[PDB]
Amino acid sequence: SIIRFSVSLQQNLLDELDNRIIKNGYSSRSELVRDMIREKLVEDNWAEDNPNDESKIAVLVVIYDHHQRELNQRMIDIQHASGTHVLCTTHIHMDEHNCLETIILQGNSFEIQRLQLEIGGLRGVKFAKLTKASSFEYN
Amino acid sequence: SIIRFSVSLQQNLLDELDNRIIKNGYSSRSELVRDMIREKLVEDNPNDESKIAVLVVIYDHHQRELNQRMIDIQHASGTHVLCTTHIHMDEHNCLETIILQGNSFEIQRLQLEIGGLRGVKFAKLTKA
Amino acid sequence: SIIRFSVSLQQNLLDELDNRIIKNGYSSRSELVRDMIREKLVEDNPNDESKIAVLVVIYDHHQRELNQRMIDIQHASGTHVLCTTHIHMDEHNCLETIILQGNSFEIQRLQLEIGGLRGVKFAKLTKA
Amino acid sequence: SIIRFSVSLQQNLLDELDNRIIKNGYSSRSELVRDMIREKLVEDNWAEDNPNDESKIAVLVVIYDHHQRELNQRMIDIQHASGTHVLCTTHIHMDEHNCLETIILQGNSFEIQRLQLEIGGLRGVKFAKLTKASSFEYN
Ligand SMILES: [Cl-]
Ligand SMILES: [Cl-]
Ligand code: NI
Ligand code: NI
Ligand code: NI
Ligand code: NI
Repeated sequence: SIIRFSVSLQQNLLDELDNRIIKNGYSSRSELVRDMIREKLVEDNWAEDNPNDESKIAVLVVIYDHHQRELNQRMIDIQHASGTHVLCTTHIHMDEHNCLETIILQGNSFEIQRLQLEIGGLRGVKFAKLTKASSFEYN
Repeated sequence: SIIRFSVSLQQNLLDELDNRIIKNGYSSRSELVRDMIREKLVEDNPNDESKIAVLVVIYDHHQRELNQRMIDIQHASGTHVLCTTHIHMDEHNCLETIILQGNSFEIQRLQLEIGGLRGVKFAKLTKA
Repeated sequence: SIIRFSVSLQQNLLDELDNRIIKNGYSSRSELVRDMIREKLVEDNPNDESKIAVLVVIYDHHQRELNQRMIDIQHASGTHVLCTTHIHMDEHNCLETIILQGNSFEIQRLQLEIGGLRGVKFAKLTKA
Repeated sequence: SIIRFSVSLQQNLLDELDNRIIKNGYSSRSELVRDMIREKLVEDNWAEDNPNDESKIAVLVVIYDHHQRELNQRMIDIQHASGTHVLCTTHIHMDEHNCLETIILQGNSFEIQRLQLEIGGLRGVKFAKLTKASSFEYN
């Protein structure tokens, strides 16, 4: 695949850019810009997704209080009502108060995003972030 | 302004960039990429504090030695891996979630070196 | 000999026992179960040493509060859970693998209390 | 489901039995015998499995030296040649020398058993045990 093209820009914007490359550990600006583009294309793709398309994949990362009783069940009822399909979940303890969970999800972009918003709103949930992928990155 | 530079991008994703240019009404790549850079700079210390993170990896399951090189890099980075889980997304792809511990330098190194592997189609970090 | 006692067993599995009796040529349940007991006694310290183990659980995914009660029992047992992974085997079942640490008393307690839950269809321990 | 029937036995064999119940933490003999039966029926069922039946599920637990270079690849090539389908794998470090892996497998009983035997034969593999399930336990 890999093809190389050229880009222009405001040498003013470019000092914002070239400082990110430093404090972020990039070898080149070409490398930071690549990543920024890939992200934007993934977001645009999810923005404009149909609902017969239940084929997107994402990972939901949740940190929550695992002595918060019945939180697990609340989380399951929500997932079950959201329309998404959980392919896999992994759970670890981060400490006596906190558990971290990875939930691998299939569905359409808006069921998945909803699931995230509903789960983040639950008492005991301290963190709920979505990793999105699009077909072009891997098909 | 005027400052020209190079960017590499896989055919699939350049197509992707290019249809987005046609859809959304842009007059060039350079113009759309410029707006992407600007948006992502109004969206995007590293330190020695130890954090837990999740690295999500999509990779070609038929790519020989890929797992071995991910394991090598994971020793190279300085992060401690707590758990890895792999599933098949389809005949050509596996998705893996890596739950790990480290400081910001180890972790950022991890995401970047794993990301740059041939066969790795996607490497995205979440830090908590 | 002569010593009679009771055993409970789900309809599915008693059928299972009963066809096995017809297939394999046995004259009664009692006779086949007797051979099973004898074989499993020529096949099958507990101590305070900490071991790593894997508990594999199949359970009904629509059974409300089941996960919560497994989590409660896991605090009840004394074992430390290192990782849990769940997948769907089908619309009615989930399979979970629990990787845990404990002494023989905590672990054995764990397998037994989780096993006895309604909704749990299978609970099998591997100790390493 | 749960139905209760009665069984007879040699009161000599029965002292072997009643001592297991003690040093194993069973509440009753009915409880130990239940488990023994379920196991035996699972083994008999796997013994007499067809090959068009690629629907059995099992969990393979492997402990191995994760500084043993290329062991992972050997393990993947074997799984790929065995005919089985890996639904999910989870890996943790048990120490600097050892990793524990859980591999959730679908296939027929003899592909799965073979995979186990081939993997246990690899240098660096220190433990490779199969948990088997049968349909009657959960369908
Ligand atoms: Cl589901
Ligand atoms: Cl496979
Ligand atoms: Ni469901
Ligand atoms: Ni290591
Ligand atoms: Ni706890
Ligand atoms: Ni494969």
